[PDB]
Amino acid sequence: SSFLHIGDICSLYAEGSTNGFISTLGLVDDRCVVQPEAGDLNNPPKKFRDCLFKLCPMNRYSAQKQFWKASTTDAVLLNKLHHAADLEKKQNETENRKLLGTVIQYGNVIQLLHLKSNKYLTVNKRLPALLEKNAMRVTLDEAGNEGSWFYIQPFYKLRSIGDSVVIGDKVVLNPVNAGQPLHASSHQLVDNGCNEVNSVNCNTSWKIVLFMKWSDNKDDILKGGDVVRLFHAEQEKFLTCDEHRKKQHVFLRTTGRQSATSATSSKALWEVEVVQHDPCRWNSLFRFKHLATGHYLAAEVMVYSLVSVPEGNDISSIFELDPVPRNSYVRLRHLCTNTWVHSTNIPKEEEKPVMLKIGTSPLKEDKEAFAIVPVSPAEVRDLDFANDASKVLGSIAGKLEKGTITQNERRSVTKLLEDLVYFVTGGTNSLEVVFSKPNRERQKLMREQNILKQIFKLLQAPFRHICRLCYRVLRHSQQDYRKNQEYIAKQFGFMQKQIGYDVLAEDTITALLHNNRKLLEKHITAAEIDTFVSLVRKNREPRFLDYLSDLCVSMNKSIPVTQELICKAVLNPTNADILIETKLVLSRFEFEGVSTGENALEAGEDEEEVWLFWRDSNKEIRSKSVRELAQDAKEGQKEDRDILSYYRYQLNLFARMCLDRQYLAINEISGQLDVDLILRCMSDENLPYDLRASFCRLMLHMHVDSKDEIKERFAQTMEFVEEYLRDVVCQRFPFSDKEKNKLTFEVVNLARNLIYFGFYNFSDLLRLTKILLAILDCVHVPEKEDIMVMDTKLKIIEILQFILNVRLDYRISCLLCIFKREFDESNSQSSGALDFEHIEEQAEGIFGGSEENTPLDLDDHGGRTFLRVLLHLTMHDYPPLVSGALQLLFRHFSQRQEVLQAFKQVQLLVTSQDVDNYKQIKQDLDQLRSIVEKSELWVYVKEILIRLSKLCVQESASVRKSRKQQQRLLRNMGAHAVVLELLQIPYEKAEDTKMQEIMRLAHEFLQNFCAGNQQNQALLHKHINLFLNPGILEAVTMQHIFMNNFQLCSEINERVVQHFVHCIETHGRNVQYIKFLQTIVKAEGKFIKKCQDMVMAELVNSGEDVLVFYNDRASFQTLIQMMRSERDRMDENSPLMYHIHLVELLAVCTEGKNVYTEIKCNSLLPLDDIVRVVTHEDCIPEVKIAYINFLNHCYVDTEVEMKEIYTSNHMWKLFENFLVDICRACNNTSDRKHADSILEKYVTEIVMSIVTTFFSSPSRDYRNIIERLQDIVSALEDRLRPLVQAELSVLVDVLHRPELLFPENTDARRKCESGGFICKLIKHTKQLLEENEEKLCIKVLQTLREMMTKDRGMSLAEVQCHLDKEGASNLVIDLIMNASSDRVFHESILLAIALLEGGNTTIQHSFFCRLTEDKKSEKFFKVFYDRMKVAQQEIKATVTVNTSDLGNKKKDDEKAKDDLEMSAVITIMQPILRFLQLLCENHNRDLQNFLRCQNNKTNYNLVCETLQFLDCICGSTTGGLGLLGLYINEKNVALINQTLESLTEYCQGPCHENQNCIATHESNGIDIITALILNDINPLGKKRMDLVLELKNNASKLLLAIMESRHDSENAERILYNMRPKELVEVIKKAYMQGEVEFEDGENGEDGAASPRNVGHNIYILAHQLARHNKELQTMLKPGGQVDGDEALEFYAKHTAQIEIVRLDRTMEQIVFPVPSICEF
Ligand SMILES: O=P(O)(O)O[C@@H]1[C@H](O)[C@H](O)[C@@H](OP(=O)(O)O)[C@H](OP(=O)(O)O)[C@H]1O
Repeated sequence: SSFLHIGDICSLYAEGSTNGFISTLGLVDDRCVVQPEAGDLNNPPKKFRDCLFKLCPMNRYSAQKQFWKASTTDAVLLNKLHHAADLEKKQNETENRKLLGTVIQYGNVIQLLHLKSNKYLTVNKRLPALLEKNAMRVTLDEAGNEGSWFYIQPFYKLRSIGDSVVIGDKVVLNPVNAGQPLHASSHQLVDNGCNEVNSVNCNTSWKIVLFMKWSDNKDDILKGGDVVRLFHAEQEKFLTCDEHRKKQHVFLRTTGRQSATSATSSKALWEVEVVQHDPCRWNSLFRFKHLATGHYLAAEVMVYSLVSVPEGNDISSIFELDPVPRNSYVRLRHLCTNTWVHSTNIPKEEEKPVMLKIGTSPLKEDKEAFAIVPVSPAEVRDLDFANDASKVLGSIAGKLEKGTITQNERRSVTKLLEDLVYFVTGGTNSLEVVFSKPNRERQKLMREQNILKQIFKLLQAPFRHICRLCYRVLRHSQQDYRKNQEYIAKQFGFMQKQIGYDVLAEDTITALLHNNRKLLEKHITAAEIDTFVSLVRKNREPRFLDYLSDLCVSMNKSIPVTQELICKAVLNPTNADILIETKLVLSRFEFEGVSTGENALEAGEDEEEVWLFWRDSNKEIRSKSVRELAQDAKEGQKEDRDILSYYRYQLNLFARMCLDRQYLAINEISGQLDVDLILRCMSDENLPYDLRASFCRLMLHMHVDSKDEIKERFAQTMEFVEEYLRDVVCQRFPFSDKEKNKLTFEVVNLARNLIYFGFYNFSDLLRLTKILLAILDCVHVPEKEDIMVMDTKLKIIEILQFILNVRLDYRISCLLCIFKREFDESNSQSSGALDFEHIEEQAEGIFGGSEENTPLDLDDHGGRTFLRVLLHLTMHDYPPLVSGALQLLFRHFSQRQEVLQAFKQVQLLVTSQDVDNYKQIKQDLDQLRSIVEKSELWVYVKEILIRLSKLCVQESASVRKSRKQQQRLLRNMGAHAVVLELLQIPYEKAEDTKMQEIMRLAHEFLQNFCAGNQQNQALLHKHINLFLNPGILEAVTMQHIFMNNFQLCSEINERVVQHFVHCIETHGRNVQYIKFLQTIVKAEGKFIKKCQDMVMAELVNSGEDVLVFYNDRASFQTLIQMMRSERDRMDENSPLMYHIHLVELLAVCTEGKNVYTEIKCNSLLPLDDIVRVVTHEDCIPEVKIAYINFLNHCYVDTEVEMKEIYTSNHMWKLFENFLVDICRACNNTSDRKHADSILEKYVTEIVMSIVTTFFSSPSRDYRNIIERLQDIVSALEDRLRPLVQAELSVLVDVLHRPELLFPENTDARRKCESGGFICKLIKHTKQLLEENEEKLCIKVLQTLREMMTKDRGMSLAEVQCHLDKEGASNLVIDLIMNASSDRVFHESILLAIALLEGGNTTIQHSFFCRLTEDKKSEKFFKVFYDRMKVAQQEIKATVTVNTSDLGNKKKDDEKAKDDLEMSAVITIMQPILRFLQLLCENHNRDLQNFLRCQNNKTNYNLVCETLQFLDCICGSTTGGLGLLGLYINEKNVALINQTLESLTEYCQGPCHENQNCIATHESNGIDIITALILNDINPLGKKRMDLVLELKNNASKLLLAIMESRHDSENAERILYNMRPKELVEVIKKAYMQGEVEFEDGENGEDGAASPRNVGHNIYILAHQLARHNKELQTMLKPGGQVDGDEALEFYAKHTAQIEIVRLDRTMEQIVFPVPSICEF
């Protein structure tokens, strides 16, 4: 019949004197029970997921119960023991898998696993039970033990031992050794109707109720009870059920992350109800229970909308799935209602909301697919184990709140309070802890499952282990977790009082201090004072006092501090002596120098207390430098001495990072520095890991080659250094080097810092470097060893910091001017005009940096407004001291009550290097989003909204990459949501008003049109509108309101934009723009008419932005018939210089009326209206309303037939399109343009384009100057000459391995060779920094020179050697980064990789070989490159193809005036292009094997984009090619041919599906391909000579590759493209006659054969088409026969053509028949 098996999943129903299913009290409490009234057989229980067990085989518990005697002092023997405990724990797994399915026999020895708990049921032999006294305690242990073994032996003798166990059977589970058999009790429990199961001989029998067979393949199958989220495929939004308005509602949630599948919220899951008959285990339906609350899903009252239902039994809650597999992405439908869910966009009371509202729909959409994402059971158990907590505190906090709690409770809750600290740290902290590292997912759970709510709700009203036992948990939960932190500082109005309650509560604050910061200080104020008065009174050793001290950090701290000094000067007494003054202290230090106790013990307290707080003073002195007098440091001890000279330096010269000079100068030298820069750089900058840096050291060891009164302290210094050296003769830096290093540490910063504040411009502070070289070098130079390395580690930042500093900018200043020796003219050894007087004025500016506001005497008067010199030389080439200008800058961030700000400040506004400076400007960026948040809280003392603005624009007029850098997820939606939060209500009347500019400088999306403002939907998604109807509103901000709208929602790419240019204002808008806005503007400014005509432009412009996007799936049909009729109304205006930017914007708005309108017209007179308008114009030169009015006459003259429907006649429109086109020299004699060839030209190929349409109709300055020149001549000469030598040395590295072999001859087996591949693994790790910069780029250089060894001087074993030694796999893993970084080098980056690989495809394969392996890790990254062309593609074609298509001069030939400087611009344009191109070349040079070409089962792998892209420049070119200029344009040709060879290496495999898919997916590209060659070049010349040899050698090879096969389908699509027989025979008689008739070509040209191995490739292609068909027999007759002289020069082919195929044994598995091989003498 039907048995049980290992891996079946069932439930047990007791039937002794008590009946029931066994079950747990949760994941907190580990007790077993049977709640008898919860459920019987007929009426299954409610929460039956807690009464399922899996039959597990018998577990091996030998070496784990031995490792369970952690009696052992040895470490290596506990490691053996546990290793065993582990290996057994597993060997268990393995065997038990094997025992899966196996029929249990009675008296087999089976354990019974608790699923929801996952714990094993266990008898604990050696105990009493809790509720029954004699019975052994039965509990749920996680891992199991021998007392988890239970003979499944029979109860009633209906079956016996041996017999297989049937489903249902009643048995005695009898512990194997743990004694008495299982027995469900008769005693209920204290807190719950539930009985405690215990091990006692009793007459209890167990009914074996099977749940889910062992046939539960998972994770493989969604089977009932699985837990999954239901992602939205389109809305990239999980499905989520919460309360809004105390009301349970379901919703997709909007996430602010940058990865929609990480916005995981416990509130976002669902449990699967594969409906059955009996409650038991792809075609039936399924029900969904909201995991969190317990309710089920249903769509009730679009006909239906998903929302929550409280019991899962009614038939609404019943759904079905549509394409069962895990992680399936299904389309579901509602059963009781037959509707296919469907998402809306309507959300409520909030500002920028998230809970999106969901219905269903009788119509099967396609995009509405849900990913059946499966969730971690462990995750699962997390939520469970947390709920548990929530309720435990639910009872206890509800039970110690209105009274007392028992002693049993405390014991458990504290326990808990323990267990938590345990979970939330991912199992690290606990107690004598060791580490404490937080866990993000579980913290989050704390918040969203209202654990937190409970705790607080628990404290509220002995505590020694509650709070700040609690406050330790919290100290935890907030850690590093910003989101949570914004709680632990505020949480906290308590936790300061509670921060008193615990000597254990200081920790709270301190964690704070470190991570937490800014908001703490606030609530304390002088509260602190009580605590420190208190603490200084109560913390004697002041330890708590002290941790209060090291709590000091950040600038804002110093104040309360000093006041304390006051009370602390109050506190000064100490009853003890610290004295001598030289004498008795040096004694107290000998006395402490004895290791003594008591006395010598106590001492330490003070020292500590001092060093920390003292340093607590930052760059704060005076009151510290006052506080710091005698600068004594003989017994310097631990940097006391040091921190003291440190404050004593805060008292003298703030080193302002001089950096005096500028100009091309700098760069040359950096080159000189060479790699070491790098070396040092990477070591410190990177080699966070000591090693790497260590290396750059190997680099070093190789290298080898109040000024006075401060000095004094110094001398003391250079000694302690030299000292720190001989100690460096001390190699062992063991432990000593805590001390000594520590000491050194401050020192060095210091000393570093030292050199810095006291360097001087002569050989000397320099020679002090020499002794440094010795220092650095003499500076020599796992498990516990990491903690320790810490030191050597800081020992780096500085050693390099140090090393760097000097090394860096210090290194090399003199050489600069020193070579002052003279040039051309007459000797002059150093033996922007007066740059010294605006940098000595600018020193008056450093000087300026110094000051403060209390010097009432010097503050306003003397300094005054230097800005003028600034304003005067804003125009002048930035000086080097502009960062130092910025110095001046930084300060002002403090405030601005005074008004004088603006003046000096505006000098800063005065600048002429926005791009370069602005990138620097972002620095405030956070500070700034303040200044626009503050500057915006008082705008729509004045200089922070205006200077916050000027900042805005100088950025806003900046690089696309600039536009990109706004990245205002942190925080646009808040400079908008907040900037609006006050600026929407607030609008300024004309003419001064400012909300439209700081908002407006932002949307410069390439200065029009509607592209690159994707960010706008969400930010603009989430807002409060502007005003309407009765009444009126405030000027400026409205106008502002309309256009900005356009800019947010003008994306031509998303259908929102129609509903957008419609949502809110819509068609209705038109009406209110008939009257009453003049009234508002009248009232609105003295120049009211200015506000009312800007309203006319706004009201005219709804076409313009994303106008392609406005129309769309259905925009125009809605406004069909109303809006044009409505438009005549505003047909008349005047005085419009402004309003004629509203007739040029009412000539681009008026341009947006009739383009996309093919079939919605039934109205009149529009034409006459426009025409009269263009005639009635006055004012500015026509050129613009003749390009707005000429642009009109073309857009109107093309359509031909639709406009003639539009009116009786357009006869005034060709004497106006022929007066607008005939014209004069401006229209009289302005004489202002000099690219005529380009004008008349783009005009005449635009007039050739127009022709086509019609048929488809329906003393000192000399110093500055001679300097500039010798700089140019020198620069050219020099710069040009040296870099090659530097590239050769850069090549020196490439030796690489052998290099480590020579000199570093590395004995006892050291690792000289193979220095590349690890430096490698290294740098790959290195890009984790957002900025890789020239470091990266310089690498790039050294690789293409790795190509240099074989060229720049075996290569493929170097290509294949890196290959070998960490090769290919890395770089690949890498290039992905080139999105953000490398963007401007990733191009460079690409070229370099490709060279060293190519021609050595073998090593490459090794590459791939490796690569595929990451099948998943591999397949996603795919879609990329694709969209980088693709992306590069559609648009890229557009940009320069069409302006180029109007080509030059399209006016006949026998002041060439060919537009000047064309080549530089196309290079620029073809920058991003060029990226894409070099791409092509690489793509070609790796191809080889088929699976390679096969584009492994990637995520988005459609070669299609290439065709599109190819197709893209092709785009419009069905006939003999008329892009011409674009076709006759150069950069195009290289890009292509490479595409033809890469593409050519793809269909070269001749994949039947390859050749078949292409043309299809391009469904055009192909055809074009065909069309060019039968009009192969009209423009002859060098330019045309290359258009032929490409046009036919690439076409030849490519054509060939696509067609080297047999089917029938893949031939037709290309043929129909050509009048092929005639296009190919008169192109083979016009290329073979054009190419044949000359015969002066170069001979034996390995190189080119063009019109004949081509024209012959014609004859070859034709030859290859004759396999089947009848049409091809047709075009086939002519070579096939003929005496004709053209069929006899064609005969001159067929015989002088090979015209014969080569024999094929067949490659791969005996398959394809044949293909020709040239041999046509
Ligand atoms: O940038 P940070 O400081 O890492 O902070 C995260 C950022 O705000 C994410 O947008 C947010 O996800 P959502 O937008 O989906 O909330 C995430 O929340 P989470 O931690 O709750 O996922 C934050 O932790």
